[PDB]
Amino acid sequence: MSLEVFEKLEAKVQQAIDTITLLQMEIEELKEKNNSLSQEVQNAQHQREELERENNHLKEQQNGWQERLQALLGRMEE
Amino acid sequence: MSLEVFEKLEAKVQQAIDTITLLQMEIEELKEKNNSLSQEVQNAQHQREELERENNHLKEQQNGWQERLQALLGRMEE
Repeated sequence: MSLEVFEKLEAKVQQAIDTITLLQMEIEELKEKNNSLSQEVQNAQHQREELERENNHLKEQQNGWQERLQALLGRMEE
Repeated sequence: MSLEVFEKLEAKVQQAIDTITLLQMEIEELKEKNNSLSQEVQNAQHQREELERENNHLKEQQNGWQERLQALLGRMEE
């Protein structure tokens, strides 16, 4: 093996290795960009499930007044 | 019923109504603020499920090179 065959090889080994790297970086970034979105889908869910609750508190309170308004009108019509 | 009993009533009716209102508004805003968050939890999911796919494309392609490197080294050691 001439210093010529050899060096054309040592340089391909590099590049194969550079890329196993780089690619492992790109993997690491998605593993993380996805963990960030997981976290987001969690605060969106913990927030949505907490609207449905305030919503029900109000609808109930408004059906409260919706009668206090109907009481009030009956008292006025007599 | 004096113009006095009457007007103290007509004014409470108002306020019962004003609030059936206002509250119906607050309902409408949550019905919507929640629909906005539903839409977000959908693009987060359609995006996360699309990372898991690019991720697997790379890990595969990196296991590609991970041998192209090992092929390359065997050729250099003979």
